[PDB]
Amino acid sequence: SNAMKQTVYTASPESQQIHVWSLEADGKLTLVQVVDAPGQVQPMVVSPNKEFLYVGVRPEFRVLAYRITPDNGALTFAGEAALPGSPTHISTDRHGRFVFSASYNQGCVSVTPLHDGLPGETITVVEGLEGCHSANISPDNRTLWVPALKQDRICLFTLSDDGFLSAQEPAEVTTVEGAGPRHMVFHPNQQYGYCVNELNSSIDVWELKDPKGNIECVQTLDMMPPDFSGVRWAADIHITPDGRHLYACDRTASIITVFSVSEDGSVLAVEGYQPTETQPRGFNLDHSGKYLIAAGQKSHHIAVYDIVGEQGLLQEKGRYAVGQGPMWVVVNAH
Ligand SMILES: [Cl-]
Ligand SMILES: [Cl-]
Repeated sequence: SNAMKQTVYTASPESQQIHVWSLEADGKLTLVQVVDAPGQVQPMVVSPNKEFLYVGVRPEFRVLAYRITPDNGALTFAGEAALPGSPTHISTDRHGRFVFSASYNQGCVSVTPLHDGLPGETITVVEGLEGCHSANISPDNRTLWVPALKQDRICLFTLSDDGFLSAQEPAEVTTVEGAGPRHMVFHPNQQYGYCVNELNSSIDVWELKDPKGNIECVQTLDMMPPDFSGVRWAADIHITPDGRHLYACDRTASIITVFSVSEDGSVLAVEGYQPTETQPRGFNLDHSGKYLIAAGQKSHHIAVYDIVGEQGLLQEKGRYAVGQGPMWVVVNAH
């Protein structure tokens, strides 16, 4: 048993709801709360100190702060701040002092300061990042990695102590033409990053510091079955905290591709394909890495899977109704 007590948060923008579930060590979910958001909530992130759930809402572009009740993970609206564009992805720095928002439509990444955990007036906005789709702080907290999907690049910005962003040298790393870099995760060992490319459903493995001190792409892998000929539409990517397994999903095929991760994190290998909730845009892993929770944007349900064996293949355990068009999942241990 993972001996953990956890909460699962899901975003259902088409019904303007956030669902809160208690997740027991045995994988069973129980509904804790349903929140009516003041608009369509899409991205969500738990603060590093676990006091808040920060979420992105439209059409009144904002990051909303919901205070988390420690015992059961329930939410209470606590504050908000305006954003310069519709939030596509939300995250924080390693120390929970800033919220980063990537806006696809406004092609920008912005920084929101936190004061006693509450979001304040935007302190900077970096525009000109067409298709800006995520902002991902490096393991060492110095560099914000920002996929610009329509520019086939991941922009690299130094984050100052005061929350400002400015281009590094080099200012970016590039993907193959038309790949459409979207979401990424870093290996727990802090040495590699993994980016899922939407438009060609591929995963790029990025070495963060090679012997010359440079960032290099050291592997590119197709996440689709060899017999796939449809429209590639990849979405999310997550790695288990034990570093053994990596998962990515495609919205057209409605699959989660299962990858093994070499011991040093430098090599991925496809282990299998798991049919999942229809049109999976968002999923996540629990804090133990024993469970994967996937949302179906066209199923209106989440599915809980056991992660099993040395390959990390998935075995469905349960299925739960959420709101309409669920597309974001996060899990908090407490
Ligand atoms: Cl630099
Ligand atoms: Cl250094």
